[PDB]
Amino acid sequence: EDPQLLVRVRGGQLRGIRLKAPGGPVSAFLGIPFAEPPVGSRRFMPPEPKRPWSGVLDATTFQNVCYQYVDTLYPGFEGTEMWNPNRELSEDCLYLNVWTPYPRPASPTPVLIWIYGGGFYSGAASLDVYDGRFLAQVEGAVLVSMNYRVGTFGFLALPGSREAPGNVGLLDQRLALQWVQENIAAFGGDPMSVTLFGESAGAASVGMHILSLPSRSLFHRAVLQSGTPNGPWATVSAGEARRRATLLARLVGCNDTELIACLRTRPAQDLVDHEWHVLPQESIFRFSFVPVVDGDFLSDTPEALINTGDFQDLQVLVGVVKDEGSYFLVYGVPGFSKDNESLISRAQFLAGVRIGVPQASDLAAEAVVLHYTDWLHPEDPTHLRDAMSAVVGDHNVVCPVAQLAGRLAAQGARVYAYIFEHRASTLTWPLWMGVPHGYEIEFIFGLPLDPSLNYTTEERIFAQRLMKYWTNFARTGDPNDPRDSKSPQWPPYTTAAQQYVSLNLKPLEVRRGLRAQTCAFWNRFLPKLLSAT
Amino acid sequence: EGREDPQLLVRVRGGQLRGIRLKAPGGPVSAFLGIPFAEPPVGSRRFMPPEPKRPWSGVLDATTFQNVCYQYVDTLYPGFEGTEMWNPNRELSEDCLYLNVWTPYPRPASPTPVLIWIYGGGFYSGAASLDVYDGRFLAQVEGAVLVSMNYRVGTFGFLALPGSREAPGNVGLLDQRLALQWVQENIAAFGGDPMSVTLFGESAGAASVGMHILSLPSRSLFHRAVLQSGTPNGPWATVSAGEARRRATLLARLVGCNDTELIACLRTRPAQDLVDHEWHVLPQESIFRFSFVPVVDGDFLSDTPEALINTGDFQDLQVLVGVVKDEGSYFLVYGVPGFSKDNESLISRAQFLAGVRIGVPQASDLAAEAVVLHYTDWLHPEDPTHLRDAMSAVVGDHNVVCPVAQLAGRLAAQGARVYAYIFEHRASTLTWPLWMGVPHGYEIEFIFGLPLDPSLNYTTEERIFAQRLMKYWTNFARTGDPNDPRDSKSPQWPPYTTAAQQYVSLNLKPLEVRRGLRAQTCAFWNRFLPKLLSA
Repeated sequence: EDPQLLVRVRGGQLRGIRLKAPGGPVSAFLGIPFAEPPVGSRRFMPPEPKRPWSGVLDATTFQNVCYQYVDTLYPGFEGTEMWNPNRELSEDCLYLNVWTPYPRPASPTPVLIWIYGGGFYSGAASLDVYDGRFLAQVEGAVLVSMNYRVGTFGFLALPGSREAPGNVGLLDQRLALQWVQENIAAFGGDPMSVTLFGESAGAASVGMHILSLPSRSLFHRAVLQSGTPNGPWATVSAGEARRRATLLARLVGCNDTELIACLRTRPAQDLVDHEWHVLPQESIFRFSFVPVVDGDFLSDTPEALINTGDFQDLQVLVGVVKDEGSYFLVYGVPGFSKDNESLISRAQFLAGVRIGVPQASDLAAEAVVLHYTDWLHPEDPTHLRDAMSAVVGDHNVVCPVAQLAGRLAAQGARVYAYIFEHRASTLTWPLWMGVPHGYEIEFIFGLPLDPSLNYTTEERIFAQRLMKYWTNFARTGDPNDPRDSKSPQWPPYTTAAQQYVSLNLKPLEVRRGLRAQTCAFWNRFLPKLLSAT
Repeated sequence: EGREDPQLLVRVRGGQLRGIRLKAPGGPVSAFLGIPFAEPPVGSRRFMPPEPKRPWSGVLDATTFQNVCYQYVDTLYPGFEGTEMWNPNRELSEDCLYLNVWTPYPRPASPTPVLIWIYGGGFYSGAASLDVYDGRFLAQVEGAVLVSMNYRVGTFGFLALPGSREAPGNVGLLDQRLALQWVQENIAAFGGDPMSVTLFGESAGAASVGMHILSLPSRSLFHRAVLQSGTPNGPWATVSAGEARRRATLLARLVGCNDTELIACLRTRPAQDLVDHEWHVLPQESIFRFSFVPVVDGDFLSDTPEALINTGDFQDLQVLVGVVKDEGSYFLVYGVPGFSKDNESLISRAQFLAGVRIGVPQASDLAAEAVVLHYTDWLHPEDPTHLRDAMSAVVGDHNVVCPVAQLAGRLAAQGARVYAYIFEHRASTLTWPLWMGVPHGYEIEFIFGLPLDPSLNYTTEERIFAQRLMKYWTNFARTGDPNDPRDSKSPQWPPYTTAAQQYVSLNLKPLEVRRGLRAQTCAFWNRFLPKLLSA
């Protein structure tokens, strides 16, 4: 009985496991319950705090993955399996994980809280890419990750009702944040230095905790990688949530109370069966059950909240990857496959655009096409294919990010922006996808530091750099190495200079304006065009 | 006859002419100046199509330039050469239908290719007698026969009550067409080859050349065409019949006036009254818009130039087209607040948004927003130098560069051999401020070979450059090809095609080939903007 692996938290005792990181041991406490299982009558309901427990709770293993749609489009393929649940699905999934240095840190250590992505419809804190051992060992970071409910279970709302108020997945996250405030000192973490980081939907969640007052007292700094609370996919209005919920209810055989009670009688897989059948149009990068503008968790729309908010005492790190949009094209755009080169035609391109910008009117679609055509090579299939990718990435990720960065900087935040440009050598997606959504995570988490994983030596040094930026940022609100010179420095993003860095194998390079002309198009012009039907 | 120069007496269909032996740098040239080609369009003939000049008796003296057509005279900047060089240099008179011929001296033994110049001036001004149109250098140095004509401008040339008998519209175009007919019948008397006639013109002259390409009875009158910084398509070169009716009747009101009664009243008004009210009939505050221009009459112009270029067959057509680097800069000092020839014109964002409304006067609020959106540099959106240069670009692109790209593309796609250029050299003698770059009109002196005159203060490089340009133009007139057939040690000028969209830079350096004529931006003006006016 190793006394390093034995911790008393507020609800009783836990026993972790000593894990090996390539340069030393780490204490890991996996599968800690932070809420009552949200099962039976508790489905769709806010999480309640976990009741105290007798004896020593075994926390040496990852708990269950929250009930979710599983992707089976490319069965056996690593590029997809790596995001698939690696534990039993269950509605009983409200658990978090803590990695700390071994031995338990001497003084209060900065805490990183990871929030996974998965479109608010999938994900799990137990995936190998979210493995907190590397950061814990190399950097002395206390690293936390929680499961939160996804899909209908986490986000189905009948806004206004008491038994399905929506945003419960975000409340799961907030409760895990509360848990950290109350308990992380026991692990040698500093509750007074908590940095959220998250990718994609995880990023939008981090943004939503930024924009929701009760969350603000639970962390001090934030990192949003390839996603934002603003933009076309991260939220829906009360009306559209109600509509999708009633439609799903109809699709499975089902007054709010009665309707919600009926939905609670249904096996989990039944809800998931019809999850993907409530979307208002054929689309990509659009998701059925996502946080809802409820006037409660989100007091107004994200757009409204970032425009008017005060962000004085807040540091934020935001960024995107080089090819935010490639990935998604294969999941519903005619002409795209991971197996060939998807050299598309002009006509496939116009059709791709009605799918990538589902809300676009004919004129809007036209504007998009006309903006993204290379008029010197209007028929060239490589260009059209790359363009389709860019449309999807810009509209859903890069431009919402530029907008967020701009508003936070204007309204007092310290902001650092990046673009991630290194394609992992081990990647199994084709070359034409470049650096797809999500392929920076393994680098930030430190996976190349595991010799068994066959990353190059350059990649292993790259990873060490990123881990340093992220944890420096966690420590100080500033990603720059606070004792180092001639690097050069990563400058803050500002609305005037618009400086950001490229993250790749070469040293930091400062660039200005994040797709500045094209995001002017999405962020300023396109709204005007749509606000005429 | 008896004691005078035997090389200077020529007969044409209307009678006998005496010309003048003129000095060019490289030797003498024959000039026949102020040959009448129409009955003076005066009195009851104002607004009416031209009638051929009734034959005369005796020897007409053709040794001096004739009257300039009645027009507005720019007085914004007195003493200033930048404006003066374009102003009438002969008496203003409604009696102005005269043309000019320059030929080698002595006159060529075999039939020589003919270049016909059609001047610009927005359809409200111009003159074939300006120094920049002096045909002597092309005549002396390239052995060209050069012809230029006065045609009626402003109301006299373009006021229309479409449908009517007494003011049908497009009569200035008809003045031009008559001089083309005069060339067909009479040019061989000067050693010109009526079977090799190239039209060239600039700005409205270019638009004019374009209308002749698009109007059947003009087609048989020339073989090749050069359009410099102007097109018949685009937002300023034509008006709808309805709009010309609107402008003509408003003008009539302003001067105290069925169509017959109205026109008859207009005919009793002194010329100067018409000119004085000319600028008061435009629908909006604007630049690069002119009150009386060619009308889509369903006659001279059977349909809109856009319609006709989109659907026309241009099998047999060789066309050279281009633009200057800074088409827009000139116009900014006329009607855009914040702009001056006397300072750097560093404007504010607000003066930019205002400038765009004036420069794109036909734009809704959404359209103007689109223009502003597209031309803003989002890295430095408040930067006055950028905003100044974007304002120029907006005006240039919208009125000239994109219309030319549109023209070149449609013409190429439909059989034409099209050569394309961007002229990029600023005259060392330019008196406009440096910010204006290479403005509209400042290629002309080069193409006409003025730098060859030692007394003009051009640099040696400019003298050599002018000669190059004259060779391009006259090779093109000779052969339908600007390239020199022997000397292929020089870089070649490829045709412009829809596939490759090639054009060349004309500057002090040897030809450089570039691809895409503002391809992205012109996609905005030509493909997108129209649709934003259908919503």
